[PDB]
Amino acid sequence: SKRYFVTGTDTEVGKTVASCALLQAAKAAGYRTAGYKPVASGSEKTPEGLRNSDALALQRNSSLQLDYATVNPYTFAEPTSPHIISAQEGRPIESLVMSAGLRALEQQADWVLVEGAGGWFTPLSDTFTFADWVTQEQLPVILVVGVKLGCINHAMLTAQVIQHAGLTLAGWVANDVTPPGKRHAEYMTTLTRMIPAPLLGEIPWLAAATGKYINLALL
Amino acid sequence: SKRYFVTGTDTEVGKTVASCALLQAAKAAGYRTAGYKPVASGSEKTPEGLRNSDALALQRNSSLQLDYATVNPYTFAEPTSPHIISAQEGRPIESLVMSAGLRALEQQADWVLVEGAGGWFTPLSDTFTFADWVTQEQLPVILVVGVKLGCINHAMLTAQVIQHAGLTLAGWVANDVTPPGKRHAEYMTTLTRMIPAPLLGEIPWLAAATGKYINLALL
Ligand SMILES: C[C@H](N)[C@@H](CCCCCC(=O)O)CC(=O)O
Ligand SMILES: C[C@H](N)[C@@H](CCCCCC(=O)O)CC(=O)O
Repeated sequence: SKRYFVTGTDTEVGKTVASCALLQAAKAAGYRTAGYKPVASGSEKTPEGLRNSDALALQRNSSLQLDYATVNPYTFAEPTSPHIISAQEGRPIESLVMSAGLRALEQQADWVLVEGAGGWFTPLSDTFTFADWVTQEQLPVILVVGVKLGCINHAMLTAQVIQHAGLTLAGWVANDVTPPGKRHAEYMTTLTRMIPAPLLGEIPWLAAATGKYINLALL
Repeated sequence: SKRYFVTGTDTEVGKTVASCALLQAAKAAGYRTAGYKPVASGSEKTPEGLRNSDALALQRNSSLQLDYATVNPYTFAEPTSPHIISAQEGRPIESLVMSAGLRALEQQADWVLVEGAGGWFTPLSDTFTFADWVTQEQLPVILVVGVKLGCINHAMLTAQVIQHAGLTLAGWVANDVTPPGKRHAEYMTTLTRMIPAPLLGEIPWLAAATGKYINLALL
C-alpha cells in the first residue's frame, strides 16, 4: 500500500478538506482508498457513541465501505489536546493500537491516507508526540498550508523539522482559507520557492467535489 | 551591552506587549534601555513620514529619549511580508544597515531589545530571511507564546529550529491572548515541560504597566 500522513501549518487550516480532495483524486485514479484518523477530539454523542465530524468526512470519502471505529479508534468529546483529555478520562493512547489500526486498513486498501490531529508536534501523552509515531512508522508527509499572513513562517518551520527527522516531505497543498486578497499571487510564488517538495494543487475558497484541484501525478 | 532578539509563535500573539513588559522590567532593574525594530510594515502617514505603532510603543518604552528612525530604519506602509513590499517599492532591506543600526544603539544603551517582524522565518529578500540576520548577529532569543489551542505545536517548532541553528533560546514569555479558559493550567504545565528555556513570566489578558509580570532574574 501507498501510505501518506497529512499534517497542517496550524489547527484551522482546512486539513480535512485537503484530505477529502486527496481521497477523491486517488479514487478517480483507480485506487481502493481508506482514510484513517487514529486520534480525534471534539466529538458529538450519538446512539452509537461519540463521533467526530472530520473522521466522518474521511469515512464517507473512502472508496471502501468502512466502520467508524476502523477509521477512528480513539474518540474524545472535548476539543482540546489529546494528551490532556486522554489523562483526564483514564484512556491511554497506545502506539501499538494506532499501528495495528493502520495494518488492518492495509488489509483492504491499497492507498491509505492518515490524518493526524492538530499540527506536527501534538502531544499524545507526557512522553510521546504524534511526530514520534509518524517517525516510527516512516510515513511520507503531505503538508497542508492555509494561505494567509503568517503561513510562510509556519510552512518553513514544519518543513525543516520533518526533514531534520529524516522523513520525506512528499508535497504540499495550498488551501485558500479566505476570499481572494491583494498579495495572493506573491504568497503562492514565495511558498513554491521555499517549500522543498512539489505543490500538489490549490483548493479555492469555498464557504465538496474537490479532487480536480489535486495533481496525483506529482505524488 | 546585553542584547536579546524577541520572536513570536504566530503574527498576532501580542509580541510587542511582551517586548514593552521586558523593557519596563529592565528599566526597573537600572539598565539604560533601547528598543529596536529594524523592519516594520503596516504603517500610518504623518507630517514626518510613515510611522508604525509597534515601533512607537518600543520608542516610548525605552528609557533613553530616541528618534524614531533610530528605533525603526525600514518602515513600509502596507501590512504584508517585508520582502514583497520591499521589492514593490524598490527599497532593498540591507543586512549592513540593520547591523549598523544595532551598533548605533549600543553606543548609548546597555540593555537592547530587538523585535523582529512576524515569526521566525519572515523573508526580507528572495535570498535572505530574518533568521539569517539573527544567526549572523548571534543574538540570544526570547520566544513569546500566545496561549491558545495550537500553540504547543508552534512553540515546539520554533524552539527546535532555533536550537538547530546553534542559537541560545534565552527564555519564553506566556501572553494570555484570550480570557481564562478551561485548560489554561494544563497548557501552561505542558509548555513549561516542553520548551527548553526558563519561563520568564505570564502576562494576563488585558483588553500598560506590565513589567511586574516579568522575572528578569531568569535572563
Ligand atoms: C504585517 C505583520 N503585522 C508583520 C509582518 C508579517 C509577515 C508574515 C510573513 C509570513 O507569512 O510568514 C509586520 C510587522 O510586524 O511589522
Ligand atoms: C481540537 C482540535 N481541533 C484538534 C486538536 C488540537 C491540538 C492542539 C495542540 C497544540 O496546542 O498544539 C483535535 C482534532 O483535530 O481531532
